[PDB]
Amino acid sequence: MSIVSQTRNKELLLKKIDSLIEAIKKIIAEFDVVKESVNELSEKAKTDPQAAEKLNKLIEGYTYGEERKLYDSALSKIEKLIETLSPARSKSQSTMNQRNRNNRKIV
Amino acid sequence: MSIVSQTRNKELLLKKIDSLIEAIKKIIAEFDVVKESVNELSEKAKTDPQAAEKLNKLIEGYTYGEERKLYDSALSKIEKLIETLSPARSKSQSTMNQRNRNNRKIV
Repeated sequence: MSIVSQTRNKELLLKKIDSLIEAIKKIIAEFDVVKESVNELSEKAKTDPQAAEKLNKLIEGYTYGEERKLYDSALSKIEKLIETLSPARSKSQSTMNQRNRNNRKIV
Repeated sequence: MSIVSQTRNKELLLKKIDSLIEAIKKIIAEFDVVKESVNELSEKAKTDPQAAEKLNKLIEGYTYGEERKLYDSALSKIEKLIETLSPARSKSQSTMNQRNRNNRKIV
């Protein structure tokens, strides 16, 4: 029944990769919209001292966005996988490429 | 309450992003397995004329695995998203960024 194993495995990874690109493509789209939203919002909040403070801390949080940085680092993870799928600039040498340096003789 | 919006959105993409790289990690694993599987299977089929013919067309299909080629090209779409989110290496301007072989000497 190997034939059913192959079909099940194939469909599994198929859907995983299909949705994979879909999700990522959506992320870039959402980010663009959010950035535009805060822009217009700041313009409206500027007409109020209280609102000004609301956006003051909001933009600050965006700057120190550790979570935002995590998303960027997520794309970096994918890069390593790509390099694994396609070495290209392979530095894998079958030798002791440690590059030691002693010197300075004594007695 | 906007706080519920932000929290729901945060967990939504945060979870889908970490799982995203996890799926890709599994993809490369299965790929390696399939490669070894066809190798072992072909050698086992070499001991029988009937199995040899079955594996003859089987390996043929794997070599011309349009599905395998599809998954490969899928990763290429991901690489595009990377350059789309953060070009850096790319430089697109309204000026002629092509440097033809001209003279341009100090005269």
